[PDB]
Amino acid sequence: NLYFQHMGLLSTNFDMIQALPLNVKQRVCALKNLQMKTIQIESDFYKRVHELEIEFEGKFKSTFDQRKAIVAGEVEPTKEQIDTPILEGLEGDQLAELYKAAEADPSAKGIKDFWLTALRTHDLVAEAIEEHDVPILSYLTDVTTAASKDPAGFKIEFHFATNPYFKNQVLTKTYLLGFDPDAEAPLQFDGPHVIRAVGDTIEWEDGKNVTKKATVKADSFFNFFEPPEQAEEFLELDYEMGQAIRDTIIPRAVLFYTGELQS
Amino acid sequence: NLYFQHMGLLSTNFDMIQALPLNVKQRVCALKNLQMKTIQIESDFYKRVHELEIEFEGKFKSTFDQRKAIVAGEVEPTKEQIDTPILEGLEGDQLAELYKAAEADPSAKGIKDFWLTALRTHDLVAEAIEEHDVPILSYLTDVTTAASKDPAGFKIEFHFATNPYFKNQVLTKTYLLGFDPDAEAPLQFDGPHVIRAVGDTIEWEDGKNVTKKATVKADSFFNFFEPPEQAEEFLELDYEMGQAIRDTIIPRAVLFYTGELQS
Ligand SMILES: [Zn+2]
Ligand SMILES: [Zn+2]
Repeated sequence: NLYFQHMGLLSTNFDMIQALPLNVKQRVCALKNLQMKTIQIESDFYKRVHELEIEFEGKFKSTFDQRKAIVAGEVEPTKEQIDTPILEGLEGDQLAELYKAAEADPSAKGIKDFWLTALRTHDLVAEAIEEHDVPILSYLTDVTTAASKDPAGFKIEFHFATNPYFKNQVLTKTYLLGFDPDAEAPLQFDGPHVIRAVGDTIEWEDGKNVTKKATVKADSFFNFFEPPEQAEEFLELDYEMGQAIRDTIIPRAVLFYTGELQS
Repeated sequence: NLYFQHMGLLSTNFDMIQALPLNVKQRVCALKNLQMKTIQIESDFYKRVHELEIEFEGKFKSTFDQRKAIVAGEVEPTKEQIDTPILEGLEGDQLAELYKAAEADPSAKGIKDFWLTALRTHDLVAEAIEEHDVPILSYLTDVTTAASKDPAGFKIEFHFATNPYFKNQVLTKTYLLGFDPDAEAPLQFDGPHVIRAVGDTIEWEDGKNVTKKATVKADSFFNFFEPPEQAEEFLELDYEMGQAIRDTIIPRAVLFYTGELQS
């Protein structure tokens, strides 16, 4: 957790800097020059990390695709998959007692409310989920993420089964990232910074728009798909929510579903 | 900020899991199997990031070496370096008034107390610095870091000029990292985890050991060089301090020196 003072006079060590002899002051300005050269090299490092993310996203894809098929009930688990304990840290007696706690229900297909439960177990995303959002999020069949190089950034895709709230099958949110130091504040470069977020138009069915109420803006998770010193921090909170989904929830969804992982 | 429940029965959604029909329960165990495959692929990603860090550490080295030469007074700034503003966000009047606030002092060599000031402006490291540590840290000429692949991990090196407190020129702290998921808790893999920290023997001069007091353990930053549910969290705090130095302070030292960056 860092903080940049965009104005020099407000620095915490300003009195010390001001009292430095001009001799010493010019050495500090040389270090500011050197610091920019460090920043430019750091920028190339982060671009290489971003490319590495793209390479491993293709490697990740099949295991996420198999997760979706299981959640949707399109494939049934193999016996190796059934042999994996549902929870960690149990005993054989505790595990056997768990499996004997509820007989099979052939009418239950897939894993109902998987992504709703996983999202609601992350404390940041759960606070954005209102009650009128809950029955819509139960149609979530998948949540995916992929990074891009041409427009630099990443996107998050929310895949919805056919539902009476909107016609969209995939709701996409895109963040455009800047990987270069910005000419207006080059020494503040901390890595890829969000330039702007782009949402998606939801084709609501009549009377189902949970983002509006009687008409004024209503509190809804689905305002996530209409993105905008207050506007700068508003984009920061929106970007942090997107990061929680891409970096934390998506790769470890089942751990949030069981509640073994909390964040 | 995450939290793993190493015991399944303590999960926040345990009651929901327990009540799932065995039919649905076996699908969740398939997802635990798939989650491990995701983790194994993530492990290879982090190894590739670590190798990328090693590649760019060689690229970073010359700008850090030039910083050390300026801090030590071995080279004087060029006119391009002098043309870089000492602080960001000023005016030409404010910048000119800053440079006129103290005439040159030819007896002042380099930048005195550069690394002491930078470390003390980071709030985590400053809390570990006692007053008897301050005159020792003024002999700090450089603080460097480098990652390793053969023993996987990284080290931090504290370079000290000849001083009356100890004979060591370089004090090294090494962290050994594990990049594979651990067989005792594989689903808890969050990336490279610290296995153990290795410090360094300080050859104190007589009566100068600030880590001892009248004899019992004294509070001193230099206990950082004698590393060890309490011992696990003790290594975590020691590792977080090493991370603050490697990841935050070292790459942006001059910004902590001026106080334009706070963390
Ligand atoms: Zn990226
Ligand atoms: Zn590394």
